[PDB]
Formats: sequence, structure tokens, C-alpha cells
Amino acid sequence: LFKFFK
Amino acid sequence: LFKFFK
Amino acid sequence: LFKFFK
Amino acid sequence: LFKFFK
Amino acid sequence: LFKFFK
Amino acid sequence: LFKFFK
Amino acid sequence: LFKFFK
Amino acid sequence: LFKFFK
Amino acid sequence: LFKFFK
Amino acid sequence: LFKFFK
Amino acid sequence: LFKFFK
Amino acid sequence: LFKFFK
Amino acid sequence: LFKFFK
Amino acid sequence: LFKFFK
Amino acid sequence: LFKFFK
Amino acid sequence: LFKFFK
Amino acid sequence: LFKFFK
Amino acid sequence: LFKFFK
Amino acid sequence: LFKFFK
Amino acid sequence: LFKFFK
Amino acid sequence: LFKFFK
Amino acid sequence: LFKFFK
Amino acid sequence: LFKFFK
Amino acid sequence: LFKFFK
Amino acid sequence: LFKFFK
Amino acid sequence: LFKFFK
Amino acid sequence: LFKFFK
Amino acid sequence: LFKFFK
Amino acid sequence: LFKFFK
Amino acid sequence: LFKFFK
Amino acid sequence: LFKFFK
Amino acid sequence: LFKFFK
Amino acid sequence: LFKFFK
Amino acid sequence: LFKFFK
Amino acid sequence: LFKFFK
Amino acid sequence: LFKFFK
Ligand code: NA
Ligand code: NA
Ligand code: NA
Ligand code: NA
Ligand code: NA
Ligand code: NA
Ligand code: NA
Ligand code: NA
Ligand code: NA
Ligand code: NA
Ligand code: NA
Ligand code: NA
Ligand code: NA
Ligand code: NA
Ligand code: NA
Ligand code: NA
Ligand code: NA
Ligand code: NA
Repeated sequence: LFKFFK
Repeated sequence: LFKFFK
Repeated sequence: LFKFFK
Repeated sequence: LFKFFK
Repeated sequence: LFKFFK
Repeated sequence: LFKFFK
Repeated sequence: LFKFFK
Repeated sequence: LFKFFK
Repeated sequence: LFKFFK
Repeated sequence: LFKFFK
Repeated sequence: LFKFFK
Repeated sequence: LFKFFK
Repeated sequence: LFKFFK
Repeated sequence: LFKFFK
Repeated sequence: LFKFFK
Repeated sequence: LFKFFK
Repeated sequence: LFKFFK
Repeated sequence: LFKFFK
Repeated sequence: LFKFFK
Repeated sequence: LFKFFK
Repeated sequence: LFKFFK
Repeated sequence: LFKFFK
Repeated sequence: LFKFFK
Repeated sequence: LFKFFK
Repeated sequence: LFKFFK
Repeated sequence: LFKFFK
Repeated sequence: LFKFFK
Repeated sequence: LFKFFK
Repeated sequence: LFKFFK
Repeated sequence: LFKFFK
Repeated sequence: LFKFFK
Repeated sequence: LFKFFK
Repeated sequence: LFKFFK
Repeated sequence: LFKFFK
Repeated sequence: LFKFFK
Repeated sequence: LFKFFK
């Protein structure tokens, strides 16, 4: 599971 | 801006 | 899932 | 401006 | 889904 | 001016 | 769907 | 002037 | 659909 | 002057 | 930023 | 098991 | 940062 | 059994 | 840091 | 039996 | 550090 | 039987 | 028939 | 820039 | 028909 | 930059 | 149809 | 940088 | 379709 | 650095 | 698809 | 350093 | 998939 | 020093 | 998989 | 000095 | 597996 | 001096 | 396995 | 002086 923000 | 969850 | 804004 | 969700 | 404005 | 949703 | 004005 | 919706 | 004026 | 709708 | 659990 | 952040 | 248990 | 952190 | 029991 | 820490 | 019993 | 520490 | 460029 | 035909 | 570049 | 056709 | 680069 | 098509 | 590099 | 496609 | 290096 | 793919 | 060296 | 793969 | 030297 | 694998 | 020299 | 393996 | 000289 | 093995 992951969260990614740019 | 980008927010990506998986 | 994602949100993208430009 | 662009807002794109998928 | 998206919204685009110019 | 242009507004485009899809 | 769109609206366009010139 | 022009207004165009579709 | 459109409206055009000159 | 011209007004044209379609 | 990235947060990744597995 | 793990948590990873960047 | 990384935390890993096994 | 172990715990590892970086 | 690492803690390992066996 | 053992415990190990680094 | 290491503690080892047998 | 023994105990060992380092 | 109508052809409109702008 | 645009071309429009009806 | 409509072709719009910007 | 974009191209749009309807 | 829509092609949008940015 | 991105390319978007609909 | 969407291709996004950053 | 990343590449994202949808 | 997503490829992320850091 | 890391590589991540989804 | 994830490959992480430190 | 370490290598980690998931 | 994890390989850790210290 | 040590090597650890999981 | 663990190999520890001191 | 010692060598330890698990 | 353990080998200890002193 | 001694040697010890387990
Ligand atoms: Na999530
Ligand atoms: Na969403
Ligand atoms: Na919409
Ligand atoms: Na409309
Ligand atoms: Na009308
Ligand atoms: Na977890
Ligand atoms: Na544990
Ligand atoms: Na123990
Ligand atoms: Na004992
Ligand atoms: Na033109
Ligand atoms: Na263009
Ligand atoms: Na581009
Ligand atoms: Na890139
Ligand atoms: Na890298
Ligand atoms: Na390394
Ligand atoms: Na070593
Ligand atoms: Na030694
Ligand atoms: Na000796």
C-alpha cells in the first residue's frame, strides 16, 4: 500500500 | 500537483 | 487512484 | 487549468 | 474524469 | 474561453 | 461537454 | 461574438 | 448549439 | 448586422 | 513524498 | 512487515 | 526512513 | 525475530 | 539500529 | 538462545 | 551487544 | 551450560 | 451553411 | 485558433 | 464540426 | 498546448 | 477528441 | 511534463 | 490516456 | 524521479 | 503503471 | 536509494 | 516491486 | 549497509 | 529479502 | 562484524 | 542466517 | 575472539 | 555454532 | 588460554 504526492 | 494512492 | 491538477 | 481524477 | 478550462 | 468536461 | 465563446 | 455549446 | 452575431 | 442561431 | 507499507 | 517513507 | 520487522 | 530501522 | 533475537 | 543489537 | 546462552 | 556476553 | 474561422 | 462549420 | 487549438 | 475537435 | 500537453 | 488524450 | 513524468 | 501512466 | 526512483 | 514500481 | 539500498 | 527487496 | 552487513 | 540475511 | 565475529 | 553463526 | 578463544 | 566450541 502506498501514498504518493508530487 | 499529483496525489496517487494504490 | 489519483488526482491530478495542472 | 486542468483537474483530472481517475 | 476531468475538467479543462482555457 | 473554453470549458470542457469529460 | 463543453462551452466555447469567442 | 460566438457562443457554442456541445 | 450556437449563437453567432456579427 | 447579423444574428444567427443554429 | 512517498509512504509505502507492505 | 515494513514501513517506508521518502 | 524505514522500519522493518520480520 | 528482528527489528530493523534505518 | 537492529535488534535480533533467536 | 541469544540477543543481538547493533 | 550480544548475549548468548546455551 | 554457559553464558556469553560481548 | 456557415464557415467561421477566428 | 479555430475553425467552425455548420 | 469544430477544431480548436490553443 | 492542446487540440480540440468536436 | 482532445490532446493536451503541458 | 505530461500528455493527456481524451 | 495520460503520461506524466516529473 | 517518476513516470506515471494511466 | 508507476516507476519511481529516489 | 530505491526503485519502486507499481 | 521495491529495491532499497542504504 | 543493506539491500532490501520487496 | 534483506541482506545487512555492519 | 556481521552479516545478516533474511 | 547470521554470522558474527568479534 | 569468537565466531558465531545462527 | 560458536567458537571462542581467549 | 582456552578454546571453547558449542
Ligand atoms: Na492506500
Ligand atoms: Na479519485
Ligand atoms: Na467531469
Ligand atoms: Na454543454
Ligand atoms: Na441556439
Ligand atoms: Na505494515
Ligand atoms: Na518482530
Ligand atoms: Na531469545
Ligand atoms: Na544457560
Ligand atoms: Na484559423
Ligand atoms: Na497547439
Ligand atoms: Na510535454
Ligand atoms: Na522522469
Ligand atoms: Na535510484
Ligand atoms: Na548498499
Ligand atoms: Na561485514
Ligand atoms: Na574473530
Ligand atoms: Na587461545
